[PDB]
Amino acid sequence: APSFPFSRASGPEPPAEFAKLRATNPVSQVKLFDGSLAWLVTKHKDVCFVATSEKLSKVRTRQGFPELSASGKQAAKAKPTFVDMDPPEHMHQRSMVEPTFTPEAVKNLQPYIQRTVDDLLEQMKQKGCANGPVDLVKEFALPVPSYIIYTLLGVPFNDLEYLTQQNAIRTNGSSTAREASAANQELLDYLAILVEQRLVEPKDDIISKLCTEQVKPGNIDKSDAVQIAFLLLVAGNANMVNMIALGVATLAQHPDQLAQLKANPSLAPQFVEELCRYHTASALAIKRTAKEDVMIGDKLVRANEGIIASNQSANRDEEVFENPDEFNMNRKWPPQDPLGFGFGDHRCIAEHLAKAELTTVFSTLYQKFPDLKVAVPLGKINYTPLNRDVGIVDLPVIF
Ligand code: HEM
Repeated sequence: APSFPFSRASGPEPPAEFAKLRATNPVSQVKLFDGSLAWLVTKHKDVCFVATSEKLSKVRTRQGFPELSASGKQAAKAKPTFVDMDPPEHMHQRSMVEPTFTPEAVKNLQPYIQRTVDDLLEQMKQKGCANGPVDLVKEFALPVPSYIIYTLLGVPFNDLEYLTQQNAIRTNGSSTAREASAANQELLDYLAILVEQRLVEPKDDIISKLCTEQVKPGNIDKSDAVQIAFLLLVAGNANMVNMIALGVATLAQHPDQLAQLKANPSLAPQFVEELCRYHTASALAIKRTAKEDVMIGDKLVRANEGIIASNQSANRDEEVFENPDEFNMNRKWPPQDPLGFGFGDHRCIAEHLAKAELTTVFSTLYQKFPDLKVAVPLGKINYTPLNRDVGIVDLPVIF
């Protein structure tokens, strides 16, 4: 059994193993860092099955849960939030914060999302690039999602820049372990003060709704409100930054699709759909243990065995998406959902928000900067390390 996680074939590519597995051994065992085995599921139909089967559990205290690193094993000891819950606990807690993220709520947030993108783009223009390239990640891909989720949580405008930097430090490849852990606990300490403040005087933000609707009636405690707020911050922010940067690189890589998007910004939603299929920035979250025996394809997954369902692989499944390794914004979509945001009851709470942020970015960026260019050769883009989820660390641009 091969070691898992697998490394990407190159900067912008999935691991090479998945295509071969889909063709010749779609449900197979892999070896995790601790020597334990897990079942790896690679076909779209089977990933959806894993995502939805009530015979499977997300609870990390079940033996056989496929932790992929030493750090994950240690994080499993903590009081879980809804990301690691099964029904009925899962929706009992998730429903406390889903209102801000519904399709209708996100449609009403569109003018705010647009303003945030417009202001950061105008910022960038004022900075200018007269003295040379600027980093699109630091100047734009990082602050767009950061400012939005912090604002929705309740952070005031003057604190956004500092906290945006600190949250980046938590996941920056270059941070030492100490630096990332200090940033982590710093964010937590900050959120704990906001919860104290919003309990005494609520405002129009997610933390206030938690305080008023859940903490004060005793449904959860202050510490739970902090952890829920924290989960909303850290679960998706790095994914958003990576998807923005990857989208700019992808357009540069396929000039006539960029030309189409510039000529017709109304194409941004379909560009974003293709982007979230082709670049599956979160490929390791659909994990389970079997509560009881379950058959998947030609395999028996026994009780207390772990399962990893690769949505990245599913998004390249030739049986579902014709010419899956082709980036095509004009893709003819099948009835089966792309799985960039997962599937089933745990499907990304923020899927609609994330797509709206991305659509806003890709319908505005090249109207603002029609001559935006990556300022290094595309082959020299600094991607995340190959043993991680796909992403971009920094992206020099001119405009
Ligand atoms: C493009 C950006 C994003 C991508 C690709 C992404 C992807 C995902 C995926 C693959 C999952 C796993 C879903 C499953 O278990 O089937 C997930 C879960 C989740 N995401 Fe996102 N996400 C993004 C942005 C966000 C944002 C902006 C937030 C918060 C504001 C967020 C919050 C969450 C939460 C809380 C979960 C756990 C849901 C649950 O288990 O019930 N995500 N996301």
